Amino acid sequence: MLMKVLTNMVKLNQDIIPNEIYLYKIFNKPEDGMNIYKIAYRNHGIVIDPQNRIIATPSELEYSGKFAIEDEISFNELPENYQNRLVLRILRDNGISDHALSRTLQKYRKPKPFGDFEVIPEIRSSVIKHGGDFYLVLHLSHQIRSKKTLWELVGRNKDALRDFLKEHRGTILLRDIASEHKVVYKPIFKRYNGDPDLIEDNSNDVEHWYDYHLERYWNTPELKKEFYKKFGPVDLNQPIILAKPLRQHNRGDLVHLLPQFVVPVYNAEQLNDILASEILEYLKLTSNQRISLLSRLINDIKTNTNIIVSSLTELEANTFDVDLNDMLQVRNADNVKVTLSELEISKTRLFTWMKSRKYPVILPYDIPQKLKKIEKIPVFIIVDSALSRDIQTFAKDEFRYLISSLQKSLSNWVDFPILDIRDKYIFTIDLTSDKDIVNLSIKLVNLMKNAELGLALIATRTKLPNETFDEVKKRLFSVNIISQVVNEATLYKRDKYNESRLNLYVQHNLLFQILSKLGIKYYVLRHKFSYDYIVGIDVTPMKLSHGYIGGSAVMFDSQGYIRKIIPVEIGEQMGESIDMKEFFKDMVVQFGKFGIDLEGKSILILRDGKITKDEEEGLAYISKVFGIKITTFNIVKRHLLRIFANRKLYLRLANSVYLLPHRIKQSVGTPVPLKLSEKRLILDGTITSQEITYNDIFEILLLSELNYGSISADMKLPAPVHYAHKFVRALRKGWRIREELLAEGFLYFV
Amino acid sequence: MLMKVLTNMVKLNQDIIPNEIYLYKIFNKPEDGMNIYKIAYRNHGIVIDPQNRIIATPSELEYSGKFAIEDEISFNELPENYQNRLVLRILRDNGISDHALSRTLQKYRKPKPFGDFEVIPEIRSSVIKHGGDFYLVLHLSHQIRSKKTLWELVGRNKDALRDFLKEHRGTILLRDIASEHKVVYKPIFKRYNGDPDLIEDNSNDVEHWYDYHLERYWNTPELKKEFYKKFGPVDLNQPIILAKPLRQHNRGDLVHLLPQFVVPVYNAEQLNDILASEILEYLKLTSNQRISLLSRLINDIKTNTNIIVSSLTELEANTFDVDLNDMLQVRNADNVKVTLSELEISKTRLFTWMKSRKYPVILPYDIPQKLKKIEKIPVFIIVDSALSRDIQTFAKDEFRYLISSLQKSLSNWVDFPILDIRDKYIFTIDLTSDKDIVNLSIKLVNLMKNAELGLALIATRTKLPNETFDEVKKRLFSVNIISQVVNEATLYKRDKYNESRLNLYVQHNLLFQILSKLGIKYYVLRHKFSYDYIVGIDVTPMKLSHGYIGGSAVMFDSQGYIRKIIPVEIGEQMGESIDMKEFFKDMVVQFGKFGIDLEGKSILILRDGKITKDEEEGLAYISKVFGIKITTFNIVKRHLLRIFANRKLYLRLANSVYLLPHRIKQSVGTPVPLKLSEKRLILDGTITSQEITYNDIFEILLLSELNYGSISADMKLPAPVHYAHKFVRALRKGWRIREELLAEGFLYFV
DNA sequence: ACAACCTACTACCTCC
DNA sequence: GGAGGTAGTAGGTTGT
DNA sequence: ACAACCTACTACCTCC
DNA sequence: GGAGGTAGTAGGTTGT
Ligand SMILES: [Mg+2]
Ligand SMILES: [Mg+2]
Ligand SMILES: [Mg+2]
Ligand SMILES: [Mg+2]
Ligand SMILES: [Mg+2]
Ligand SMILES: [Mg+2]
Ligand SMILES: [Zn+2]
Repeated sequence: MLMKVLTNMVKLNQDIIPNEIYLYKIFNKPEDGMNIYKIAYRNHGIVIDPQNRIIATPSELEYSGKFAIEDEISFNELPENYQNRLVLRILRDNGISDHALSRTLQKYRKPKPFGDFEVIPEIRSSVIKHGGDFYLVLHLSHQIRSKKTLWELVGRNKDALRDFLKEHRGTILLRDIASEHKVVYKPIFKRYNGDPDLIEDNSNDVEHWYDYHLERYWNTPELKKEFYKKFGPVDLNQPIILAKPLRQHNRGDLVHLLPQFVVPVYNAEQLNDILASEILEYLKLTSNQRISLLSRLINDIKTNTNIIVSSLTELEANTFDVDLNDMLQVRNADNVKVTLSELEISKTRLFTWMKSRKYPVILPYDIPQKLKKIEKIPVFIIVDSALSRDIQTFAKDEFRYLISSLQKSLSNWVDFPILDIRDKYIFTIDLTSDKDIVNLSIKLVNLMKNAELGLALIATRTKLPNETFDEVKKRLFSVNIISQVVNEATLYKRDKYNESRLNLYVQHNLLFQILSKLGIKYYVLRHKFSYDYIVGIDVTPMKLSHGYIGGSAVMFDSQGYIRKIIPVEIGEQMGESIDMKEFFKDMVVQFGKFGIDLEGKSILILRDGKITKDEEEGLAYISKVFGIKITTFNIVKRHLLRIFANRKLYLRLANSVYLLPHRIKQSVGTPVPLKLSEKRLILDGTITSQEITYNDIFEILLLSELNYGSISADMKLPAPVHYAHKFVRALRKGWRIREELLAEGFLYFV
Repeated sequence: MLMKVLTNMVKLNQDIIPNEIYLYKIFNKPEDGMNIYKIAYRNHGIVIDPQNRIIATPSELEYSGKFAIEDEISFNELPENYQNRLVLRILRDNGISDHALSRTLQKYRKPKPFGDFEVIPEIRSSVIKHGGDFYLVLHLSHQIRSKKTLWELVGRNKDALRDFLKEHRGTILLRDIASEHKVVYKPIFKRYNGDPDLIEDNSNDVEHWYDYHLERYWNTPELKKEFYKKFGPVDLNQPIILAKPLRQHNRGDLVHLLPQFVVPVYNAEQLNDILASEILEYLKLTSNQRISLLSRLINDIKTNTNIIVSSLTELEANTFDVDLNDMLQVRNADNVKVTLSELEISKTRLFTWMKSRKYPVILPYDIPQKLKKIEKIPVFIIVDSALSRDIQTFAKDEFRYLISSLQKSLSNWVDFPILDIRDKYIFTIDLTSDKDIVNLSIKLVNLMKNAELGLALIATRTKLPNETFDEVKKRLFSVNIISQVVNEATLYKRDKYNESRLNLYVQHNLLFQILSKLGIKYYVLRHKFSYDYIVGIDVTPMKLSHGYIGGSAVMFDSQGYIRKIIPVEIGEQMGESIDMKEFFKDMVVQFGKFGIDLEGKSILILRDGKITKDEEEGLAYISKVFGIKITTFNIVKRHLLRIFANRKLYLRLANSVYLLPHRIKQSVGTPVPLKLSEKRLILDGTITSQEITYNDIFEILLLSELNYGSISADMKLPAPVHYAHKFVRALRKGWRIREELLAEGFLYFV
């Protein structure tokens, strides 16, 4: 239970840590220009207080405007984040920058071409204080650029350019490289036809744009020679592309682009299958390759300066060896509770008793009451007409097999409603047609008049447009139908012994997802948690507006052995900042309409990202008024620290906990650890900082196993945060069901 | 039926109309600066095509950048809008500008002080082509500014400044006049306390900000003398105000302001009752004062140039003399249809039979079926605790009188459900407390468990905060309760003969609004319209995000004699542009789920504002695919043309119709006419322009009388546009009710 | 040349 | 969109 | 010094 | 927010 792990950080020399620093207050308006972070960066310092425009500098100020001397302090009187930023700024002053380390790294890893793209290695650096010393954290990445322009890519043909723009519609971006400001633009298509918008009747505007781009930016003879080398002569046979900026606010400013002056932004859609396979084998590196590359880079650094004083550091991590099958309760064939450790199976063999007799019969733990009151549930089969006929018949046969197997294996032991499939419930329509969607909606309303719940199985094409998918799912959710979508590439995965049937793994995942979408919880967790309610919060952007329809919470709650899941919504915000006062007000209203008093209890809040100061003030006001004790955690997924091990473990570094809660089943890649940081306790209006104990890590590890979407995959995030992310994904696309169905479970977003 | 009316436009000289013009194409990026409208204005021209950067100029170009000569054309080959813009640009070139006409106007109307504010007259000009000639339209307005700064307003006292900021919280704006860019800021208060955020412990930052504002902008000795005259010496006893910009996007940039350097933006909240009475008597001018002032101004203009060649023009308008009581059907005391002209009454005596016997008994035309199935409806009385005790008892007594009178007068003749008032249904809570709101919501959920519809009567204070009103109404609408709110200033309006009762006008309006909120249509319209469906569309901004949750439609529909009102929602947009494809798709889905086929019918679309080109393309695609014939109108409320008459009339001017559909009951003010413009017919994918006939004006005038909010007030807008505006007002604040209640009428937003 | 994070998409591999 | 990981691209929010 | 419109708020008066 | 008008203040969207 004590293992030595290797990380990607090195110890720095302590002779670069500054002795004394000065604070300066800058007197200027935001509404003029010359941003305060730029003033701090040009004056070799950092920003402490953005509210009062206070900067910290290890040297004397050389500012041209008005300033005032605030204070003379030491380096140890600062918070640790500002110390890390100051050490990083001094390291960038002393020649240790990201692009110089990229220059050093490219001597051992040459740029590699893949088709029409080029991959170049890259180092990203950070500073972490641990044990009184500062460590430089290095992270390996790659940059994939285009070595050819758009006009030279298609062979200087207009029809090839039209086919390239029409084929990759939806994820095509063009970057202008002939201007001083390299802006990324998106091409504009016809809204109802889909053709690209080009002007192929202007041989004079092309010459005017060519001469304007030549005379405005490339004015020196060396710049003229570089322009004639890079782009060559003017081609008057090329069209003019209509494009908008990728930035949302200047999207109403039309831009005329030349295909000779733009390059395509890299996407993996623009490659074939083979080159995609080699490029994703090349980008994903294992732990040993990263260790060797970082060791070669650090050995190159250490023979040129005296800053790096050590190799890759070895830390101590505590392993997690706990059988999770002891805490997973389920029903047996007689409907009696039992842990899968007593049945000597795992989570992944819940449905193997359907077609075999050498395995115990597993019945679900919880069935909702509304499913018991409901006599029949209609099941519809919607098939896209763009598929081949054998794929259509195979999809209908697999849907009939799936529903019949579920109906037999559930009706032989427990009280389940009848899923009705009729020959008039099967439709084969074109999904990209609006009239077919409208007629299918009319027919499904006329079929589901005297009913409360229905199920649909949709079979789509290989590459359906993203608007059509959201439209079909939203129109099905508005008419009280839970839908499950299977694409064409999924239907090509067959069993190794039976080629005429689907793969059994996909059938079991579809069984579990269909059962979980109607509120059935097959297995629950048995653990007496220290908190009565566990609330997970996540935010997502809105699709059309510049705001946030995302912002929702998922509550795990019970009497003390957590079984119940309820999702609620924050509402609508302007940025990424939850109004906790309104959130807790409708939380108390909803839980009091359930019959539970939310006064004097304990609530554990897991927030995806970082808790802002406005959220802290709202939680303090809620704790002062309603008298609730709140414990908040901060979960971070994307950082630069990497642990070179593939095992369930955790590591205490600085004031954070980096845990690996799963193992990577692939043979390529390094797992990204999860960061727990800034445990806050709010009680009676006062916020205190706490220490992350072993019980919090153990409870988060236990909450990371409550997966209702699949039986063979282990997720990284805890279950309330994961279901909050799926709920804001559902609410972003406009997907909604009735309220009392949301109160009885019914995880329709999984 | 032929009356001569006077307008506010004068004929221009025809020797200023240009002979020939040139077109120029400008080659520059939007992402650099130097906007194309500024290039057109500095080069004495206008912009024709913003897509292709095409400008029109009557003279030769003097541009420094790259340009190309497009074409040489005449003035008569342009559209009329571009001709009006060119004539307006030439008039601003020849000295006829708005501020110079304001200089001319201030000789006859001196600036007038009201308290601490100053009112100055102002002329706004436009150009309208009519009959082959161009007319300059002049519009009278006023500008009210502040003659004193914020520090001199409160008497240079910190407690008076704190009381002034705390009293006018919510509508306080401060403009900085010590900078080159005059930006309007909003002060920042505490989120849960309400106190202003001031720094009264900095005698050094005030001097630094004073010296910085002195040395940055006012650097010349004349500017230093003007700065010392305007602001005087530095006061080090003043605090520093924390403020944000009023512009939404830079609201995260904190600004430190000095109260000596800022002025208060004018609001009528900052005046007493007497000064508000004189200032609104002074701002609202009748027709004769505007005629005399414009005649004096035009007589001053005509003796200085040769451009204006006539006085105020007299046009011909057609009067509307049609008795609207013939087309208003209602039920009698035998439930038999009858027009109020047969009963020899009007719209305004529908409830006078309740307390009198010399008037006929009037029963409503339509009662919804769901009200007939419902046996009982609970009625709650919520009273704010901030009121005085006599006001509380008077509000409860008036609510009991209102419900008892409605119950008796409706139960004696027709089949009405019983409105239940119990002694436990009356609550007296503090509305500004969150815990009282939460407990009231819990109690109302526990009281309305086995019920489908309830009614609430709320009595609030004089000045309730706008967040609390929306919160209370949203929490009542979420628990299936229709609410009606009466404030404290409404309860002080008593009858002239009975001082212990409410005014009978307010009681009748509350009766009609309460009856209309539960789907009861008292009177309908009898007219065979030329269109099967009439759809009104309006948009409103979202509260917190930068987008548009507004965008909704109201459909007036029947078999041909319009009686049924259904509101639907567009969804969520980015700007002011309706996606007509999705709107018509869920329209066909909703009307087919009602059992009506929407193929081959005619739909009249009334849009609040102007129909964009994307809406035109969407309507063309909908008409091509679904085969619907669409007729679109454009309704304009705010323009510069004024008709100096107080009578129902219409006037054909240019290609638009300016109608006065109502009379102003006040003794001050000039009525603003409504503009009908750009009648479009879309059939089989082609959009043609039509002419506004007499039948369209007559049908719009008939639709302008379908008011369900009051019986004594005549609205200007047509009824679908008005109800669309009220529906986006409801959906902006988050107010929503169940679906099948929305399908059965139930105008909850009136 | 402002950092440390967070979304939205595309692609491959691997499970019982 | 069988569900979960890892890779890449482009933007946007928050420090106080 | 870009026009013609559209929101969001505050205030008074007038109805049977 | 009795409902409708007219007055003022500040911003924001669309021309093609
Ligand atoms: Mg997040
Ligand atoms: Mg998320
Ligand atoms: Mg799913
Ligand atoms: Mg509008
Ligand atoms: Mg409106
Ligand atoms: Mg109302
Ligand atoms: Zn925005």
